[PDB]
Amino acid sequence: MDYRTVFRLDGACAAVTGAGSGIGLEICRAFAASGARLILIDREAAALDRAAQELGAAVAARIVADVTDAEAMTAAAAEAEAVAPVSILVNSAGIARLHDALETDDATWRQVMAVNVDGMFWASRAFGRAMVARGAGAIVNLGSMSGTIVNRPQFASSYMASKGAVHQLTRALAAEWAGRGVRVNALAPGYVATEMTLKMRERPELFETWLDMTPMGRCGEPSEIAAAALFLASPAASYVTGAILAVDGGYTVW
Amino acid sequence: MDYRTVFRLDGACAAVTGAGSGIGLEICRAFAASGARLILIDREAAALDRAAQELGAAVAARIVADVTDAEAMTAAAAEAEAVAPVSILVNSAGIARLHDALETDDATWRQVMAVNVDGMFWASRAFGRAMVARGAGAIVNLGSMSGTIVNRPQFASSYMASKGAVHQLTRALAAEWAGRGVRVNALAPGYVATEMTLKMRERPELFETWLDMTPMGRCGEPSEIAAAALFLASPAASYVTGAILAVDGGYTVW
Amino acid sequence: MDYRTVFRLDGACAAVTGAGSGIGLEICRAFAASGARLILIDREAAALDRAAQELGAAVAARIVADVTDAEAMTAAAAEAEAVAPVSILVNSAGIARLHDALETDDATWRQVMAVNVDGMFWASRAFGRAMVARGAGAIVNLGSMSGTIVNRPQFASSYMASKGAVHQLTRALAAEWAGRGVRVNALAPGYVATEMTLKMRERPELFETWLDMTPMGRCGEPSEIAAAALFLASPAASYVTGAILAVDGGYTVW
Amino acid sequence: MDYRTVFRLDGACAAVTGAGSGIGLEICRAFAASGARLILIDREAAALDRAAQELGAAVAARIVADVTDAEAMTAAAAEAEAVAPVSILVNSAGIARLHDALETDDATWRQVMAVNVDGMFWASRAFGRAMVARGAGAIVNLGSMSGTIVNRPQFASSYMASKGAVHQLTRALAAEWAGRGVRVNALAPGYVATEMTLKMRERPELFETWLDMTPMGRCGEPSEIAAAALFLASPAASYVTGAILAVDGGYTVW
Ligand SMILES: NC(=O)c1ccc[n+]([C@@H]2O[C@H](COP(=O)([O-])OP(=O)(O)OC[C@H]3O[C@@H](n4cnc5c(N)ncnc54)[C@H](O)[C@@H]3O)[C@@H](O)[C@H]2O)c1
Ligand SMILES: NC(=O)c1ccc[n+]([C@@H]2O[C@H](COP(=O)([O-])OP(=O)(O)OC[C@H]3O[C@@H](n4cnc5c(N)ncnc54)[C@H](O)[C@@H]3O)[C@@H](O)[C@H]2O)c1
Ligand SMILES: NC(=O)c1ccc[n+]([C@@H]2O[C@H](COP(=O)([O-])OP(=O)(O)OC[C@H]3O[C@@H](n4cnc5c(N)ncnc54)[C@H](O)[C@@H]3O)[C@@H](O)[C@H]2O)c1
Ligand SMILES: NC(=O)c1ccc[n+]([C@@H]2O[C@H](COP(=O)([O-])OP(=O)(O)OC[C@H]3O[C@@H](n4cnc5c(N)ncnc54)[C@H](O)[C@@H]3O)[C@@H](O)[C@H]2O)c1
Ligand SMILES: [Mg+2]
Ligand SMILES: [Mg+2]
Repeated sequence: MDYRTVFRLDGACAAVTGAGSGIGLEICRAFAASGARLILIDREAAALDRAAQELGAAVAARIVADVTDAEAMTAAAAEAEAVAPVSILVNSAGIARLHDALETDDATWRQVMAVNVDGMFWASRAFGRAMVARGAGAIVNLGSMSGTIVNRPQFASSYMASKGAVHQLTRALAAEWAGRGVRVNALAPGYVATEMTLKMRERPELFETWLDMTPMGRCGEPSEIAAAALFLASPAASYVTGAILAVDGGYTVW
Repeated sequence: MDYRTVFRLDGACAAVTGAGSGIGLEICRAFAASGARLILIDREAAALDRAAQELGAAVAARIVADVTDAEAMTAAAAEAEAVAPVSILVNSAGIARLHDALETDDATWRQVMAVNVDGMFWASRAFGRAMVARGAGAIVNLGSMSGTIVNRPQFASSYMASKGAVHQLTRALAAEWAGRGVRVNALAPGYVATEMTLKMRERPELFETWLDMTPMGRCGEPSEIAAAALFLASPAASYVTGAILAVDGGYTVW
Repeated sequence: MDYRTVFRLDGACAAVTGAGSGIGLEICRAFAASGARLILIDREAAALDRAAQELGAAVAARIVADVTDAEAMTAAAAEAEAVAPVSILVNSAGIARLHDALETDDATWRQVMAVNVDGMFWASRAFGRAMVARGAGAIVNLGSMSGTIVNRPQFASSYMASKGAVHQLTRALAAEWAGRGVRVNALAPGYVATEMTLKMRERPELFETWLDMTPMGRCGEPSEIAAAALFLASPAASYVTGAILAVDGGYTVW
Repeated sequence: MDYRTVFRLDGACAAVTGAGSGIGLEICRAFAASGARLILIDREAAALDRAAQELGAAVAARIVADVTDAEAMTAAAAEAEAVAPVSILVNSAGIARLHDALETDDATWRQVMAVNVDGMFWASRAFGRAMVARGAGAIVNLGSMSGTIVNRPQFASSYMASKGAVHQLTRALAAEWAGRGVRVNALAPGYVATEMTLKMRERPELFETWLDMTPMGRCGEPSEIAAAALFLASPAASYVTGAILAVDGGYTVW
């Protein structure tokens, strides 16, 4: 094996949903440093305009699209594939909403499940079709430790349910496409210091518990999550499929 | 503890969704034999009437309702509570649809998720409200080995994803309601001989593999799932919450 | 199915290691109340003096033996079989030792693995032989949440390693004996109030953290564990083999 | 982050047990290519001859030792520390023996556990001591899919139990040493083409099942396991501790 290039993505084109912020943006930085071209996908146009400057020439296309709109995902894949064959997909678009179960508005349950699960399936179906047609591809889904355990003390049962579905969706597609050369894996991060968690990290009644139940005693930085996505997306992970990789500072060990 | 009676349900009233058929109907038989009175809930009115007739005096109410209708679930729990305090809920209503991921109509993905996950949350919120107000209750969710592994050879990614979300919804409500006396657990059955599976069991190209992949070499009967549901719904399981109990003939061992 | 007898053990003889204290003793009480006669196995004679005096006529034999002595297990099964066919085995003999990993003496590691893993294999091979020949049997092993997660704040790496081995021992024998009618399952309890934990529960610096990290906010009672073992040993669990059943007040859900 | 260098091991010294063959030897190749110096540890002096002549100046020391000999592992860590600080430990020494449970002699069970579990503890205690003192290190343990599921059709209950202990030993040391900067993770490979499996791969009555039950339809190459071990040993895995990373071609997805 050539280990000095096994983690690189030279020649590849990767689509990333949720590319305008947070983990998804950091994954774009990791993938551009590793030689990939990028299809940036996000619902928020101004975030894509910022990303595309921090990324420059690695950027092959910039597609404003809602992952919950199935037809917009199938259009996004066809737009991307006219630019370059897309061999990597990262599903990072996702949302998290706090709600107590007995006081849950129906729309909040529905929205969290639509972005985190349904939109991951529309994007994986859209982009996975040409990968299956080529007989090669790699998908990396953003699961969570919340697909394995339940967070404390805050409540958000739609988020835990949505991430249990992401982990099984990952595994389902891994099994169905394994014979067709497309690997599908998920990260299960612990708390990460981004745009999704900053409001809760400013309430000591949550944050002190979150650190106390992490053996490493800190949140992860986005780059620690992006380095693991780069491993799963690269040829170094060529025998890894259907895996749920904990990247959580030990949270799920206790 | 009086082991003589710890598995009984005398004086309890249990609500069962999916009570008209299959596992749900057999759990109603088991619960009535254990002393419970019953709230039967099912979308199919003839199957409900036929269950209500068979169960006789054990039936406290018969409610024709769709679990995907959150308003209908809230109304069903108000109707039930007017008859008797409901201290057990079994969410057995569920559907399975075969589909190849790249040939998936959108409506199939959506409706499997609506029944299997959203309906379970609507019903659990609706009936759990009075359990939490009373400081006591037990919920048994029908998960599946498909929430832990992926079936073979047939494809149904929406079913796998739905059952991952069932297992984590179970756990999320177990965590949220632990301190107010409501236990929430899931069964994860292997193949069971019900109407859900009958067409597929009639296809040797499926069924031979099913039996070859089960260490016990046979498909479970509904009574073998209902006995495990009775365990989890009874006081014998008073320290069991958030558990996913495999009842699969060993399928998930291999 | 007759649900009113499906959890009973009438006519059975159950061998229970660790019968002199704690969970094993309470399992003896539960199985006697369920119609079984008992083979009490413990290396503490004085504890078998007390347990036999309480259990009275349910006792078919009392055997002072060390489960780490393979030859004494093979002889114990032959001594039991001479009195009655043993159709249930409960492996509850076990020890826990607190130790810093880097300063562990070789003897502590070896002691804990010998009792908790090797002894469970020697007893299972010894008692399982005649079960396999009869085509019928049930074995219940005492795993732990410590086979799934790692306890805090106290360290006991040999205990965690031994309970990971218990869980996979259980599943290995469930797979190998499934076609010959012997089911093998494990309980994975959370903290239980027995002599194994009494002086640890008297150290606030441990006990406060144990309760804080259990969603139900209390230790389990030995009867709560014994009811779950009675489920697994009974015909109600006829479709359950290779399962690891958490009985932990929700500890592994967080 | 500089993703260009985050997978490198420049300046590091890694000790590898089982370096003489298979996965351990391929990990030494991958580690040498990534800038590390190596401490080769194996019981086989003729295998060490071959490995050392290939790896050349990458070798800081070669030590003929049995990992089951606790004193030899303590002496190896001292010998290695006198050459360079050891900041990475790979526990790859391991054995597999086929045995039916009821025909198992006691010495087979003991020695599989002694190499696979006890020797991993002795080696991690010995080498881990200097890492914890420095407040930095990474350990990668060779677990297996056999710590999660049970192989078929061949029986080897001691191997399954040993690998369950490996996964929980990994997690216990990750929790105990997380505050001291030492990460501890395990790989859980599917079948890999090495000398451990050569005889079984040459038996169609095993091998056809192994391929049939792997979604990828092939065994893994040692390099595919070494690249994963390099990920976990490197700073790219800086937020990964106590993880069990499946590298199994999808085996554990079904
Ligand atoms: N931050 C964490 O602690 C953490 C922990 C574990 C898992 N995760 C998961 O990682 C993923 C990314 O999290 P993040 O912290 O980067 O979040 P973020 O809020 O910083 O970024 C999410 C991005 O997704 C986009 N997005 C949201 N909904 C969309 C939609 N319907 N269509 C298209 N784009 C959409 C947003 O515009 C945004 O740019 C999510 O799935 C999240 O659940 C985050
Ligand atoms: N049969 C199996 O092999 C198996 C295995 C594992 C898990 N399960 C799960 O167990 C549960 C019961 O399965 P089963 O085999 O008894 O199925 P079944 O088809 O025999 O019974 C399902 C019942 O649910 C009712 N139902 C369906 N959708 C509904 C809705 N929207 N609102 C109200 N009622 C509705 C149906 O009318 C029917 O009476 C399901 O969640 C299923 O996924 C079944
Ligand atoms: N108490 C708990 O919190 C807890 C939690 C989870 C799992 N467990 C497990 O449950 C099992 C029973 O625990 P417990 O709380 O009843 O412990 P206990 O200490 O109260 O009882 C253990 C019994 O096993 C006997 N025993 C110990 N080593 C033996 C050997 N070598 N040979 C024969 N007999 C031996 C002891 O003499 C004693 O009577 C153990 O495997 C333990 O690890 C306990
Ligand atoms: N090959 C596979 O399919 C596979 C699959 C999953 C996990 N594993 C695990 O990966 C590890 C390496 O396996 P492999 O395929 O490279 O095996 P291998 O047999 O090719 O190499 C094992 C090496 O360990 C050495 N060794 C054995 N016992 C020892 C002892 N007591 N002290 C010192 N050295 C000793 C051997 O001499 C040999 O050089 C083992 O833990 C194995 O269980 C292997
Ligand atoms: Mg936990
Ligand atoms: Mg499997």
